Amino acid sequence: SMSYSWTGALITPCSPEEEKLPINPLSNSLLRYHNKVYCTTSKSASLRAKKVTFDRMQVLDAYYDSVLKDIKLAASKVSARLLTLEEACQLTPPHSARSKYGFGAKEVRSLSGRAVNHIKSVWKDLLEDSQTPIPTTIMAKNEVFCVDPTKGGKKAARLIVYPDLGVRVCEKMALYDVTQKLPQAVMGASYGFQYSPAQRVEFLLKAWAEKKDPMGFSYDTRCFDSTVTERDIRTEESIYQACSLPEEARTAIHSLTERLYVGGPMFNSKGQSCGYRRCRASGVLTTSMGNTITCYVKALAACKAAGIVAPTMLVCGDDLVVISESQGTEEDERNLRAFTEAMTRYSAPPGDPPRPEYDLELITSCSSNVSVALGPQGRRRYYLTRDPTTPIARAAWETVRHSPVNSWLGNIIQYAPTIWVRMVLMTHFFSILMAQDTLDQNLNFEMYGSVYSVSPLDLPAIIERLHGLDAFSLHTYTPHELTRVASALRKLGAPPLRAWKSRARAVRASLISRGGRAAVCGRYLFNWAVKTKLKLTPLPEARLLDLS
Ligand SMILES: CC(C)N(C(=O)c1ccc(Cl)cc1Cl)c1cc(-c2ccccc2)sc1C(=O)O
Repeated sequence: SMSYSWTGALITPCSPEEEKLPINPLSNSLLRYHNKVYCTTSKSASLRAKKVTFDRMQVLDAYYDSVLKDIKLAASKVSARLLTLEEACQLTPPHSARSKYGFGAKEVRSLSGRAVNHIKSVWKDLLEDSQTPIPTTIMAKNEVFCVDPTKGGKKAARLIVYPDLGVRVCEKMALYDVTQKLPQAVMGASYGFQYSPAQRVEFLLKAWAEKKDPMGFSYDTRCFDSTVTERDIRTEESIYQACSLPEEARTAIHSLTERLYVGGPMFNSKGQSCGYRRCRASGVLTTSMGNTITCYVKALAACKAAGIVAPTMLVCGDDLVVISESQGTEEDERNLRAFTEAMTRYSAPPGDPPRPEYDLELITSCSSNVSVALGPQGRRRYYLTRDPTTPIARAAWETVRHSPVNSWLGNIIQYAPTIWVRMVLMTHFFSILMAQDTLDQNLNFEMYGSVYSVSPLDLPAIIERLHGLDAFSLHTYTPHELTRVASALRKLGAPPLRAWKSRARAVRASLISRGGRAAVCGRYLFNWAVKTKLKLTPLPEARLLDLS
């Protein structure tokens, strides 16, 4: 019932935390320098704790039972296997939090004796004990945002809850295969984490077009992880158990469910007993899959209870969008409140109350929205974009504080066709790379299921294969997109687009002078920066394929 119980001990940091940069070399233009970026820290952990701690009142109904029945039948169609200890170790990222048992990710990836033996006892313990809660560490996340004076004060840090490295590897052995198959099997096209930007755009355009009179809305659950109940989490296990699994996997899955997923004790970085959790833990293997399926079940049942007409939904964890047949504004709003009231009963109360949308460009899904622009031939071309405030705020931060994994590279790749990536991020970072003289250096970035390594000098080929040549010729963006980008730059205290356009010229010429791949990057990535455009032909793009 209560999402959390606290002892009073503080959520302590592990390393000295930095909340502001000494100098922001992106929010700078000769006579106008600013620094409105900030990073969340332990200091606001108590504030977040207060926010996520509340009573959950859950009451299900026939609409829910029905949808749950359908989902379990769909789940019975899946077969999954145990992952080999070796396979689970190999899936352990290079720097994931070390264990308190004398080893780190390095030792797990190389299968050192100490690590392997420890992992084996943890697995054996899971098979022998299905009751003893597994301890978790709770910590404040350090994430970068931009102050938004109008929308409110700085955001409190998100809280991360995760078990020891040894337990994490065992989770993969028992459930990794399931996480790669179950969501799509029960949700199909509605499973949002299966689409590339072009496919996501296509799904949305298609869903919108099939309605005679389309109406969409995004539903935002206030603190989704805190809203999922113990019942929800055991119900997730019953959905997992519907799959065809080896008895050994079933045992570990039940143990992991009763000892970890359903809840458990939390300790701060100092080892002090911090509290007890009775909701979703942010740092466990099943978080993404669990949230996605549970959000889908509740959302679909709510659609039925509210009488939403012909709903086509897209779900990304707790992020949900529903596009259906409009019944007129008056009726749509009535239907949306019924939907909300149903979601609430299912323990999925709304943060920002949902409102009907009748312009596709204004609907945000999985943090993005569809927009339109013209191709070199003058025809319309759709693409995925998003508010650039946070991506740029972080790009600025990662300019000073070099981090192992860059977010800017990821944003450039995922949003390559956007005007903000093209005029700002590409111009800025290629200028920085030439200044540091590290152009061909391979960098690591993330697309949330992996950490990739790529050389910026390979961006034109990567972008072509990912978004097509049109990514280098898009023009005539919408005023909504232009206004949003311009507003983000103001909030950030960064130079306006007209200034970046001037800068792009120099960056382009500098890249060309260097010849080679650098020249290709210049001619292709910045063809928008010169009045007399170069032609631009297909590249050796037909030589690669991505997973994420
Ligand atoms: C109207 C022309 C001059 N234009 C472009 O050619 C252009 C297209 C794509 C990219 Cl990535 C960059 C540029 Cl400069 C455009 C200039 C714009 C602009 C420039 C400075 C401030 C605000 C908007 S918006 C815009 C467009 O085609 O949509």
